[PDB]
Amino acid sequence: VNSFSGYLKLTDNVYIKNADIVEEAKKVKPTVVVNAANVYLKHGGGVAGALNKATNNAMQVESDDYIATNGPLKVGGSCVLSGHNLAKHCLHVVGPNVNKGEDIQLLKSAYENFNQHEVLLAPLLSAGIFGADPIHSLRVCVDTVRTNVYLAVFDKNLYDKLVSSFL
Ligand SMILES: OC[C@H](CC1CC1)Nc1ncnc2[nH]ccc12
Ligand SMILES: [Cl-]
Repeated sequence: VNSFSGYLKLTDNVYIKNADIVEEAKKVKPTVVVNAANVYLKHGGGVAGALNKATNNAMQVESDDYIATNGPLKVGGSCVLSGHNLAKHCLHVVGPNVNKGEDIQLLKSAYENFNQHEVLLAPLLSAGIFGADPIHSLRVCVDTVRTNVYLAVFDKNLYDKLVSSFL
């Protein structure tokens, strides 16, 4: 039993809700919140900009030190950093950005990072400003993630389409 509330159950392990991931994280304080990161951990917009803003830029400060030490992530890769005031940990995961021409096949590799964590609050990877089809992202999530994932989402209209079209 966990403290996630109001989610629709899609499969044994995947749950979904129309919600603002910032507000969800602040309420639940999950062990792991997933950020929709880029390889430079530059948290400008979308989920990343919103999460970073909620940390008063502490996420960006920590991220800049991470990059200075380790260099950029790989598309499809991830790193674990602090969750600041939002969660114990933040798993920064880089899905392919279609608006940069990146290979959508890398979306499965991106979701594989979730399997290293028993429970996660997460957005749909590569959706929103990353330019992928969210119906596809949800399908890849369900077919790749085996741990317990709580998908937040932001767009109410999009949520209804994802539910009604789910196979
Ligand atoms: O595919 C991720 C999704 C995509 C379209 C809704 C823009 N973005 C978000 N999902 C959940 N919470 C969020 N908070 C801020 C942004 C955000
Ligand atoms: Cl977005």
